[PDB]
Amino acid sequence: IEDKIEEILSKIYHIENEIARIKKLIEKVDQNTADITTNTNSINQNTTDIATNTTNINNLSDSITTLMKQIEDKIEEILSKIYHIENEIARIKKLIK
Amino acid sequence: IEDKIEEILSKIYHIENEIARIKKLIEKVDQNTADITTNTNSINQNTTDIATNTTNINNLSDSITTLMKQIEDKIEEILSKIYHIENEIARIKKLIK
Amino acid sequence: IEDKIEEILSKIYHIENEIARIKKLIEKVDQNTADITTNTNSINQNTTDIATNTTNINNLSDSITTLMKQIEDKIEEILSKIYHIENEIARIKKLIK
Ligand SMILES: [Cl-]
Ligand SMILES: [Cl-]
Ligand SMILES: [Cl-]
Ligand SMILES: [Cl-]
Repeated sequence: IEDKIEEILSKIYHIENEIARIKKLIEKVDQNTADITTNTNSINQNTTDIATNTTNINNLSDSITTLMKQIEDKIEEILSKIYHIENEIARIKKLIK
Repeated sequence: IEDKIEEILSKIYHIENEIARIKKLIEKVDQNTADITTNTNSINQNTTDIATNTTNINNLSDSITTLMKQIEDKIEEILSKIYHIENEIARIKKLIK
Repeated sequence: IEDKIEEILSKIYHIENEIARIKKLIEKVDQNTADITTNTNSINQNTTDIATNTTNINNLSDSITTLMKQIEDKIEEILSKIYHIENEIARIKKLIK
């Protein structure tokens, strides 16, 4: 019995050491949670800025699109009237001679 | 007393089992921390590339802006001359006849 | 001995309260794991959308590049035609007089 007790006390001391080492994790789980929140903030930040960038790419693209469609057709008109002027000038120079 | 001991031994066996299961978190908390760091690497990277993309949507926009302003102008003055040449060909043809 | 036992029982009750307190962390470790996976999902999404935005900025840029090169070309030739038309309108007007 005195030996039962000695043994029993030993088992107990070994255990309270083990619980010593498990209380380290209270400190650690805590900082992890703090970080998951920080990482989460950062993600949301990034999700908005992709949204702002997305919005601008699709705008910049659409406005270029339509504007140049319209330049190409000044230049279209313009090249026609230039031909047709050069016709004229050929025929005026004929008539003088 | 002998009953006091038996009880005590039971409480102890139940405990060392409890502690077996809690030992399992030493792994989990360690995996999780490694991951918060990996997730944090990834974020910072995305953060940079949103920066590079932002920078371009701002540069691309500015260079388009100024180029087309200049072009629409060169077309404006080109179209002016042309109309005015069309005037001078009308009036020349009117003098020949 | 009876005092050894009383002590031993005390150490035990204190301990099981420890283990009460420490089973607190299980729900906290596994709400954190849930979250690391969520944050990890969200990263992967952001990563792709930066990819889609990147792809387009490079596209928008490349298409503008080449188009203006080609317009600036047509205008390079159109402006020649125009000089050379003003030449002949000068010379036509000098022949009429
Ligand atoms: Cl972006
Ligand atoms: Cl954790
Ligand atoms: Cl995270
Ligand atoms: Cl991200």
